[PDB]
Amino acid sequence: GLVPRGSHMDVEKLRQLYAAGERDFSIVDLRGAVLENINLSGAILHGAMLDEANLQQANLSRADLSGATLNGADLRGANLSKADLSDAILDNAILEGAILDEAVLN
Repeated sequence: GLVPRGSHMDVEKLRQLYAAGERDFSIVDLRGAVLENINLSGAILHGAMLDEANLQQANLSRADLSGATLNGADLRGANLSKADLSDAILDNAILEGAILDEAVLN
């Protein structure tokens, strides 16, 4: 039931924790992760590392991604509506087809 930190998180473990009701995935390492199609809506991902992740068609609606790094992440068709992108690094992420409506920016 603990959220693994300080190592690359297993996506299967992420999915199980999320399904168990866990929402706090602050500071997790999901770099290069295959997260295609995943529902992480409402997930706290503050300061998390998602650089280069496959987030194609991911549901990240209302996710707290404040201070998260998403360099080069593949967010094609991803739902970022009402997500918090305060302080996030979206440098070079692909957003074609992504829903940015009401996402929070600075």
